[PDB]
Amino acid sequence: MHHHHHHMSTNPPPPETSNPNKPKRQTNQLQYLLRVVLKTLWKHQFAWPFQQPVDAVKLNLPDYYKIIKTPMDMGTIKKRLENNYYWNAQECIQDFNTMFTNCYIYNKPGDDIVLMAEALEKLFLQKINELPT
Ligand SMILES: COc1cc2c(c(OC)c1OC)-c1ccc(OC)c(=O)cc1[C@@H](NC(C)=O)CC2
Ligand code: NA
Repeated sequence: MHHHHHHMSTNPPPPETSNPNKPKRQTNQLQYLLRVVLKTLWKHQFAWPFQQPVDAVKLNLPDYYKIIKTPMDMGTIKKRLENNYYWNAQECIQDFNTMFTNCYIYNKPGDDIVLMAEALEKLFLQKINELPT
């Protein structure tokens, strides 16, 4: 009997950050999203949980990828912006929104991680209010 000791929880492959066949553009709005929005958030004291995919093995979180089927993180967004993966700013904004929403879904309103996400989301909304027209 193995008693399933080998069936450990693993991480899914991370989201795609490069695809030569996807339509992409560099727009002024996307350049602002990299240079101002992403760079500002990256340096925030609460950014660290969001700078890479959730590692279910390190964090002992066998349920995470059962609940969250569209994961997103800022490391992925950074690589997408640097690799010019996006066609327009709304595609990138959607990724930020997914990242925040995932955190609110998985956790509960009083939790420290949710206060961290809310602080980042506040700063995100401040910065995209000045998105170039
Ligand atoms: C045992 O230590 C940690 C364990 C976890 C997390 C975490 O980062 C704050 C830890 O600190 C290193 C954690 C990480 C990221 C999350 O989303 C980005 C999340 O939704 C949720 C979490 C954690 N949830 C809570 C309520 O903080 C659970 C897993
Ligand atoms: Na929740």
